[PDB]
Amino acid sequence: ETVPIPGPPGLPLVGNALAFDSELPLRTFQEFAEEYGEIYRLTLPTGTTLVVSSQALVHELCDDKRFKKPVAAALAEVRNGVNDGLFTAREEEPNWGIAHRILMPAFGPASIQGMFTEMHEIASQLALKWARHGPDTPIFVTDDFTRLTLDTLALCTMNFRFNSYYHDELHPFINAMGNFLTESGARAMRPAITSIFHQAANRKYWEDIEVLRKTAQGVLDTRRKHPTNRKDLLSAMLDGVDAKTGQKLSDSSIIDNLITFLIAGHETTSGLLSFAFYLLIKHQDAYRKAQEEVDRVIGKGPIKVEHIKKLPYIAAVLRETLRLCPTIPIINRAAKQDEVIGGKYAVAKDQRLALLLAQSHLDPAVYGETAKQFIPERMLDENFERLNREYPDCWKPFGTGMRACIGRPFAWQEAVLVMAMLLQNFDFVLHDPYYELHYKQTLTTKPKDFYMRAILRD
Ligand code: HEM
Ligand SMILES: CCCCCCCCCCCC(=O)O
Repeated sequence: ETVPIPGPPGLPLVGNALAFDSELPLRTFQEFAEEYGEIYRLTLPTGTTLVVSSQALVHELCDDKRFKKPVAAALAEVRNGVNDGLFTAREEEPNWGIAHRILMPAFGPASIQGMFTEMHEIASQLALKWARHGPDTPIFVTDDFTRLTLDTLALCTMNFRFNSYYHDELHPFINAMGNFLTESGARAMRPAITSIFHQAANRKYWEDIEVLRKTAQGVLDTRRKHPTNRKDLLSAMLDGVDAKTGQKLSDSSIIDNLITFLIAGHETTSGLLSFAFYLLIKHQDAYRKAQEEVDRVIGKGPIKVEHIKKLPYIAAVLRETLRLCPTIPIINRAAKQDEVIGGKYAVAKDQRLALLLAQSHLDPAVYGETAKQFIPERMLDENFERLNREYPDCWKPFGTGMRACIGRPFAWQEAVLVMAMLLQNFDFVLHDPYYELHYKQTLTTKPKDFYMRAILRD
């Protein structure tokens, strides 16, 4: 049966670890995928990784009966900061289930619509900031979208205001987070032989984790000092009991999950919006269609919750953005038993399989010779539903199975509302007409050094 898996030749002691660009490891992953195809091997410090780049293999690996999220590589290091909180717990750790069952109802459609008013407030703060600063002020796109997503997440779920639009600098949490995530990846790639030369990076890693724990302590202290009668993520964490186990979250776990949601609940949405606005600006055809949609559906009147599902082109723009720019570009699967995939590839129990979504999402077999182009038309409901029927798991930016994104509907309502609001009131242009998209990677991806200007409409 089984064919040998190719891969870049390793070196003694280091395997292929030192091939990874410190600042943009995703590039290394995708260049190897271009060179060796749908599957290749890496020898890294945490074990032999297999890197799957094709929709055929990604779909098989999305079978929850045969595979599971292991929490390996970078995610395993992220446990240093958030332990067995919802994102970094292993499936056999009872705290995954306790947290899952207690927190799931906060993201039900009823609750998400309930948060629309507060999402709309934070979006308005951003709109007014840009309106008031006028058309000559360069906007640091990722900075203002991080402010929006952090403030939206914290207000709607924890009833906490960072008030990021009142402060020149981002809250210390944001830098601590970026370095904690980057260094978590770096640690998992660091070969035994070299590790001793990283003591400065190590002191800093634990200091940045302390900032995360302190910030979450601050959110929890605010709720204790100013109790509220509303139901939200944090009231669920404090009061919620799991029917199945009869348990509530420990304070240790409340801090773990608060950090988890502060990160997962804003970082990737700031990426989505930052990439989406780069792509709309660069693709004037799509810019016009998205503007034309907002004008016909919403016009100059208020954006209400009903409008979120009445903006199909904006939905398509976000879907297409997440296809080319999945802001978590790799998810991990591991086989529950020794296994064979594409009926020719030997795969060991618990062996780390990297689903390189940044490549699976360009599979020519699914998306054709236009795969690398930005075409929102591609991901309109009719064609999107067709691609999912004919090529299941062709598009997985929100992960897979019982370990898929709990926050998807929050992110979606936020991204659609913000994009509608901004296109309604503003036109957008590159600050540098010669800007070429570069990536900043903190495990997650965003545009780097992307500035634009906002001109109010008439
Ligand atoms: C555009 C925005 C977002 C993207 C692309 C995204 C993507 C993902 C992905 C891929 C996973 C799976 C990780 C894995 O398989 O290892 C995931 C899980 C998760 N996401 Fe999101 N996400 C987004 C927004 C959010 C938001 C807004 C929240 C919370 C309010 C959130 C909370 C989570 C949590 C808690 C998990 C862990 C769930 C579990 O495994 O039990 N994310 N997300
Ligand atoms: C708490 C939220 C953190 C999000 C994790 C994103 C990880 C993707 C990068 C994987 C790279 C690797 O481990 O080789």
